[PDB]
Amino acid sequence: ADNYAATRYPIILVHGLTGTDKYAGVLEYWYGIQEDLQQRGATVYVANLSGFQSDDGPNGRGEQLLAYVKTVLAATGATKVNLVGHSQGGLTSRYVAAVAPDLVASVTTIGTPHRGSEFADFVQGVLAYDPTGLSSTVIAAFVNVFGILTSSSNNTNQDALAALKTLTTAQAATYNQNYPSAGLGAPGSCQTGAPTETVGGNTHLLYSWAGTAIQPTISVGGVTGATDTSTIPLVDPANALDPSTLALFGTGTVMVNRGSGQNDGVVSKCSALYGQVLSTSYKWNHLDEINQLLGVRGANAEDPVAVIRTHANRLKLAGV
Ligand SMILES: [Ca+2]
Repeated sequence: ADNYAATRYPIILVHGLTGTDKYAGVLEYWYGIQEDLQQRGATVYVANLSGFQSDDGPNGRGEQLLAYVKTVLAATGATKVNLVGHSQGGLTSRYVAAVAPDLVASVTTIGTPHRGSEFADFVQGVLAYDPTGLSSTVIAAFVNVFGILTSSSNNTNQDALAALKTLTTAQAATYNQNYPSAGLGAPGSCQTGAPTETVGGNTHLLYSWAGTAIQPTISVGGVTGATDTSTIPLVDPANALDPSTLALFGTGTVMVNRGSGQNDGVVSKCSALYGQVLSTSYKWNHLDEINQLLGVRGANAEDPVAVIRTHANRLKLAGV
């Protein structure tokens, strides 16, 4: 143990869609990461928000995170926090930085769909093929109950249809108009913005990274095939011992056939860009970014625990 990850301001890790701090009170979303950071001197809290909600709205994840931030500040005596969000958690973190800029020192997003997900567009589109609409009602009930059962606090505020809509590309574009950020490039640019923002006189350091394990590698008769560069081809034991590996290869194949380009299975490189883009070259699928499932990753994947730990040191050296 040492103080490699000791930051001036407490770190809050912010989960995305489906999440909670601990699924069924047992499986950490951020697998082994709070422990690692704490062993290296960090003060780190893990938010527990609705797994299925919008980020805006009175009952949304953003207001939930804002309330949680205030409790962390009261507990630590600190005056600001460093927000580190995965997937939708990066959108939630942007919300808090925008509405309570005095309480935030930095925003880091990991695999965050700032421009939405072509996979959400796909799923929304699928539901439109039920002319009765009953598929939407039934599957929403199913997913909402999954959220209640797996939430560590059995949080009943779950709205799967709102969560799905939130993550579509059209809706994300609206979100970015409603919650603009100096850290974002222009819509349609596949570019980032500035590395910092100053909002109401409060400076925030802005960072991101992306996983791009899923690479488009062949085009034949209009159909695009992908390669999972995180793995030794086919035989990698991560394909056997982590069911998300092949699942995210499959969803990532749907993504590339909707024009996403390289992606992590559910978020494209372009969608993930925000602030100072530290890397988009990690050979990671979306769950590898949070050391999931249960620490299993392909042989070519970088160590995500070490990446996050090094980023805590980066924050420390930057003065937050
Ligand atoms: Ca994995």
